[PDB]
Amino acid sequence: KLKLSDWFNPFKRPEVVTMTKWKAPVVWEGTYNRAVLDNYYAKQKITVGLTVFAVGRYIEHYLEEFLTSANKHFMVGHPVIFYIMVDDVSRMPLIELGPLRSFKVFKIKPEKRWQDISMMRMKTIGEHIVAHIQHEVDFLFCMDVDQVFQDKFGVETLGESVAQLQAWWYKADPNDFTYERRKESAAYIPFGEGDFYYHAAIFGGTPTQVLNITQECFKGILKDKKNDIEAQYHDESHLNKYFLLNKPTKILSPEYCWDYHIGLPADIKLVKMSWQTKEYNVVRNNV
Ligand SMILES: CC(=O)N[C@@H]1[C@@H](O)[C@H](O[C@@H]2O[C@H](CO)[C@H](O)[C@H](O)[C@H]2O)[C@@H](CO)O[C@H]1O
Ligand SMILES: O=c1ccn([C@@H]2O[C@H](COP(=O)(O)OP(=O)(O)O)[C@@H](O)[C@H]2O)c(=O)[nH]1
Ligand SMILES: [Mn+2]
Repeated sequence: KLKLSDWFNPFKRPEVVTMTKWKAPVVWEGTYNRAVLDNYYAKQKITVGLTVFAVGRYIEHYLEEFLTSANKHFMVGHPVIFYIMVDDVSRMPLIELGPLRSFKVFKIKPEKRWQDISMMRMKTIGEHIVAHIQHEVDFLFCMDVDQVFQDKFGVETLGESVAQLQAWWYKADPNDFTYERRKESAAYIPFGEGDFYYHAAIFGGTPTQVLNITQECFKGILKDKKNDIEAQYHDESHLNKYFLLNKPTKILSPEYCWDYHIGLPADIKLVKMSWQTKEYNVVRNNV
């Protein structure tokens, strides 16, 4: 029976938000005791999954760097399975993996609009969870491919439902959050509501929770299509609506998904993951 106090110490980072009003911890560098967690999870012999999509030129531009960095930094010391979804398997970079890492690749259909490529991930992830992921891992993370692991991204991030604080808005007020503001959309969040602005580049939890996260998000995506509307920030707008209704049991600080374009302020102690510079002119084929 793992207890929050066993591994989480908010007092180590007094200058930032370390606890939500619903008692969920916000994991910042310095507040976690990975050694305690590694031993605890090793004894339970857990396996962690990681899904990543790479469709079109996202493959040549980001897949190798992502996987290479994941192999080295993701859940080191524990069995891990990388689930790679690509539209063209012949372009799969196939790198050498280290101890406790293995993978499996799936060929998927490339949607015509990049917006749909991004949103369809929700439907696809759920299908795979039902078909096999639920039987293969204890925890699963779903990530964007356009980023790179920079340091240990370990078990301190595991939980029932895990959300990521977006690097640009972690200190902003709810009314400045770029939530979908049109009531016609299923992702609508009225001003005066909201806890944080979560980044869709990273989210996870147990297979059961992620299944519900992805299922609900895609239901909203399909609903909007029937009402001839598309969320301003697509799947991210829907993810934020979901996490508003179903609070995450754990939140990761921006240190786990940092945009170096902002620079490196005092609150960012040790970057575990960083954004890749945007290259839409090459990787995207439509507006
Ligand atoms: C203050 C400000 O406008 N900052 C923006 C960032 O928000 C922006 O990042 C994008 O943010 C949206 C949600 O608003 C979504 O998370 C996108 O995936 C993310 O890239 C950034 C562009 O990289 O520019 C800043 O100026
Ligand atoms: O043409 C596309 C559009 C999106 N994606 C995937 O969907 C994620 C979301 O897209 P993107 O990174 O372009 O979103 P941004 O973070 O820049 O908003 C990407 O990381 C990829 O994993 C992809 O493979 N091909
Ligand atoms: Mn991205």
